[PDB]
Amino acid sequence: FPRVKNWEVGSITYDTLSAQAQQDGPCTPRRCLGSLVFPAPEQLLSQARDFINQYYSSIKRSGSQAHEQRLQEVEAEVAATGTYQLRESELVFGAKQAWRNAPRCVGRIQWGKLQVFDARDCRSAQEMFTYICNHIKYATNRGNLRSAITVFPQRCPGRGDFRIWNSQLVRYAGYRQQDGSVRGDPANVEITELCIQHGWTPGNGRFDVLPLLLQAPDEPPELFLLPPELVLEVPLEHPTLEWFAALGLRWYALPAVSNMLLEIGGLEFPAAPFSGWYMSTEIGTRNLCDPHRYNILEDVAVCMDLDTRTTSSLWKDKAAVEINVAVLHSYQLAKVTIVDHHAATASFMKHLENEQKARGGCPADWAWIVPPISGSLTPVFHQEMVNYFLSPAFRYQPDPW
Amino acid sequence: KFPRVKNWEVGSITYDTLSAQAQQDGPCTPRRCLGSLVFPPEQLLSQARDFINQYYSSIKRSGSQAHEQRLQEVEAEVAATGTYQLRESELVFGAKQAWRNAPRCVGRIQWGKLQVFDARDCRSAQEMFTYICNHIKYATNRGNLRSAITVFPQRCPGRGDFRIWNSQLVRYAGYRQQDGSVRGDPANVEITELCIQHGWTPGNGRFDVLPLLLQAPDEPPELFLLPPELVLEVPLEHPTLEWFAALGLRWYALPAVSNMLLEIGGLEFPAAPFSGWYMSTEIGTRNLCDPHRYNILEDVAVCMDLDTRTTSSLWKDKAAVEINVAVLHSYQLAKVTIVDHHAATASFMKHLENEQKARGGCPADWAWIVPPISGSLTPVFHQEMVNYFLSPAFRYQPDPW
Ligand code: HEM
Ligand code: HEM
Ligand SMILES: Nc1cccc(CCCCNCc2cccc(OCc3ccc4ccc(N)nc4c3)c2)n1
Ligand SMILES: Nc1cccc(CCCCNCc2cccc(OCc3ccc4ccc(N)nc4c3)c2)n1
Ligand SMILES: [Cl-]
Ligand SMILES: [Cl-]
Ligand SMILES: [Gd]
Ligand SMILES: [Gd]
Ligand SMILES: [Gd]
Ligand SMILES: [Zn+2]
Repeated sequence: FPRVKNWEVGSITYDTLSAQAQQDGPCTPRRCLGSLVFPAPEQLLSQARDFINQYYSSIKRSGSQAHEQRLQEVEAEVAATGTYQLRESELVFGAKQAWRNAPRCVGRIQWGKLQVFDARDCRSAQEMFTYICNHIKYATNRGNLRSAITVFPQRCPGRGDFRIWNSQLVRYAGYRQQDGSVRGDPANVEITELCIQHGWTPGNGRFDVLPLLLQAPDEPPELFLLPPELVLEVPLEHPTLEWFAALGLRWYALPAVSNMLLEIGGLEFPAAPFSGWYMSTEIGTRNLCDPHRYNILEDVAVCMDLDTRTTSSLWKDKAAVEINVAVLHSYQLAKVTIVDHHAATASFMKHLENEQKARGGCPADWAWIVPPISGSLTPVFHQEMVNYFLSPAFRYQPDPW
Repeated sequence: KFPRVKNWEVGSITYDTLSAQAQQDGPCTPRRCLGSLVFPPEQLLSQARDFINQYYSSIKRSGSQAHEQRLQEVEAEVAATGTYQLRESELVFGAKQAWRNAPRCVGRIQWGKLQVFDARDCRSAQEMFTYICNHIKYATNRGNLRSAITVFPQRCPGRGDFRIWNSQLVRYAGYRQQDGSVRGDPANVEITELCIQHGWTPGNGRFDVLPLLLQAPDEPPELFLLPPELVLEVPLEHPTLEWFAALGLRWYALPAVSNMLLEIGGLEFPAAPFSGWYMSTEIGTRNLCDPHRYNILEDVAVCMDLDTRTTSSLWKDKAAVEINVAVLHSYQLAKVTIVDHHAATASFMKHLENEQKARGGCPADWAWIVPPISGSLTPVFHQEMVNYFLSPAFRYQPDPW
């Protein structure tokens, strides 16, 4: 059992939960690949068995009446149909566990508070769009955001998958410019080109909300525009740099990842978008300051009258800090939920202690948990972590085009 | 079997073929990644043959003349004595490779410029002290720092080791109190207590340079006071915050690690202090601002009149950036070599590119290469890395008690 030290305090724990790691990661004794972004009924049966055991553990009913019945029921259904169906309560438990198990998520202190929308009856792309609009409306909640996931029908033989082609429900377009540059968000150039290819009339702003490409089984994707009043946005201003408003920057309230696969007990849900609320560094540091994103850092530093000709003035650090200040200030001003990296990392430390007592460990990806500014100022920097894969899980999947 | 390595800022892809050469096994398995953890008779000929092979290919002399000749004398030396002596060029070459191979060092663009002092004929704590004093004065060079390593005698059976008991050549004292808490450097507390326990006269202050505890083979260690004119220190002040200097903060010029074990061609040098020059975040961010180190972040924020009542004011980030500004400013004002984390990381990217051409890859520890402030503002944040152990190497080693 790996020993895990906290260097700020001297605390030591052992991660016995990693021993239960089923699926394997990319590291070996030869070489660590931890920093890489992207690392048969009988095997269906073992994953289902393990999940049913997890569920009956959670309802304090392991080895009971209901428990063995469900095990036999699932087996019989796998033998008879090649697959099986989750009960509603098992689905809710599985979606929360998938969040709880996600090693790159710093917000997991919230894992138990997740609104699960059961869309497993969804029949079409048009119904899919309706469900998604209701997810966005519920989750946004006029700025008082609520964690939620909508679960569309599982993958099954004989039918194609439900897929949301967009990587998030709200994304800004990225238009390859006249002179080779990108207007808008360069992360979204491909999906922008897919929307235009599918009949979307593009805009030419920097913050144009993209339409949804929604794929029903064995159907080409269909284009659906989000009603503007559903997509809550926050104009960015700075509490003391009044010229900051003139940059014309905005961001959207609702982070809703829509391209990941949800796995529960061997069943796969290729379409199960989930949403929380932002941590300010995601917007202020990554989305706005990455050289390959909006890349505003030099423009801000220049307007701040910093000396950008030498790196040792720390003009980059100073401009990034104020961009994060602006993000927090603007979201608070707009009354839209947001958490800063200090509050977020501190609550993740409480999560780790909770999980050590609950399960004997917690899978965590240090490189993703530690925030992208002010790393060692947060408590998670000084916390060793063990990364491993537990199921139920959220997993990357290939793009459907 | 050749790990694909992507840079996410630029889109570029490489393959680490060097990873195939990994000798010692890391802590990672396919079921769990332990990359974030700080600390995870004729087999001598195997690592000796291998090292001699490296040396001769590096001078473009594989399979010719002195190579086979030198292959035989090491064979003869081990058959006749159970070990062997390195030629001076090999000791030099091996020292540079251990540096080049250190996966946690962001300064390795400098690896080819290293001054190697050969103390293999050393034999007494008094003899070491003069060596360590040559080094320090050579390395410091009146503030124009030069990289350097002194190699004390290798380890042999039947005889105790040369060991430097301090973790660095320069360390500030840490004194416990009538109430537990520490005046000075909390990280050194323990060696401070050993130094006193061997007859040192403890000062009272927050920046008392500790004496050296030098251990000759099979002897208790002797205390050695360093000449105060030999230990170059930098009083910390801030370009525009005139009160910063009044906080009385200082740091020393020479970072010289003195507790690691140099391994070359199966040979083990438990006393081999190496020194470079500081990256400003090592002092400004970790040494001064870690909660378990000098922990000055709050004192600076009070002086800056910052709103320390709410985390979302980012007062910690603001205070931290100014402390790093102070470090860079003070070191430059004193003309003591220092490198900021932007310059340092940009040079490492250049090092990765060189190493890709030269050896086909580079073992790199993402968690230690990315700086502790402004992580994603530096290019190494967006660079995938492969971590693995190559030899020659610097390795951690137990404390000699
Ligand atoms: C409630 C507030 C939440 C916060 C503050 C939060 C925060 C974060 C952050 C900062 C990341 C890293 C993103 C990046 O750097 O690219 C992340 C990743 C992730 N989060 Fe959370 N999250 C929240 C809610 C949720 C919910 C509700 C779910 C699912 C039910 C979830 C699942 C995940 C997953 C799967 C990842 C990994 C994404 C990837 O690998 O690309 N999070 N989260
Ligand atoms: C010349 C300028 C140099 C710079 C700017 C530099 C910078 C750094 C930094 C920032 C670290 C991270 C340590 C930490 O975060 O506590 C590090 C680690 C390390 N450096 Fe370098 N270094 C330099 C020279 C050298 C030299 C000359 C050697 C050996 C010959 C060396 C070998 C190492 C090793 C082995 C580590 C890992 C130490 C550990 O794990 O504690 N470095 N360096
Ligand atoms: N509030 C909330 C609530 C719910 C969910 C989320 C997460 C938003 C997730 C968006 N997923 C974007 C993404 C995916 C893959 C790679 C990305 O960038 C590449 C990259 C390269 C190197 C890295 C090194 C360290 C590190 N930590 N990240 C890296 C990312 C972005 N947020
Ligand atoms: N200029 C230069 C030049 C040459 C050499 C150096 C290195 C200075 C070494 C001082 N240090 C050594 C050390 C050893 C072990 C632990 C340490 O700290 C604890 C800790 C815990 C978690 C971490 C997670 C990530 C990360 N990056 N570091 C961590 C450090 C320090 N410097
Ligand atoms: Cl985002
Ligand atoms: Cl240091
Ligand atoms: Gd102003
Ligand atoms: Gd402008
Ligand atoms: Gd004042
Ligand atoms: Zn690993």
